[PDB]
Amino acid sequence: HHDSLTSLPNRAFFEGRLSRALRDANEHREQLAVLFIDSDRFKEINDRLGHAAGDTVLVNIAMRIRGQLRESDLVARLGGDEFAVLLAPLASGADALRIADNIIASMQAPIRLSDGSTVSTSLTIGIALYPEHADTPAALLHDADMAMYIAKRQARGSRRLAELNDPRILQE
Ligand SMILES: [Mg+2]
Repeated sequence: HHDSLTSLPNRAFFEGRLSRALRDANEHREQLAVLFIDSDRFKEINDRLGHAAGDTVLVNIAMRIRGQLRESDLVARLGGDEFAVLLAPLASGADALRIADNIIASMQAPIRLSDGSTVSTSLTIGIALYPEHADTPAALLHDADMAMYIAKRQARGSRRLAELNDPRILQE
């Protein structure tokens, strides 16, 4: 199924694909990346400007994310302003960073609202590499999830790689 707003698959889909892609990427001794994406200032937008505005921003974000992928990559909508992105196959971690950087830069452009006004926001992106960080869907997902949290907390609108001491940084 694909959500009616943005036409994007849901987590259930995303996990299976990631599973299949992980089994695959293991076999050919190759790399893949998971990106966890959360919009910045979302609640503020809906409060100050209302559902319709929010939805518009979601649709835009969705369009801009897919704008930066290759036919082989996958965007799912987790829920809310939050999306999951599968980057397979991958030449290098560098590549993942670079794509993230482009998704981030994509947001420098303002978003046209239904009344012709304009909002600017950011995304925050946590990135988790295979096989450097984890080797199971659940784990990889979790790691990206956490990296994103840490990123929102450290500086909004940025991308951050999962580190191995991430649970210690979460604890402190
Ligand atoms: Mg948000």
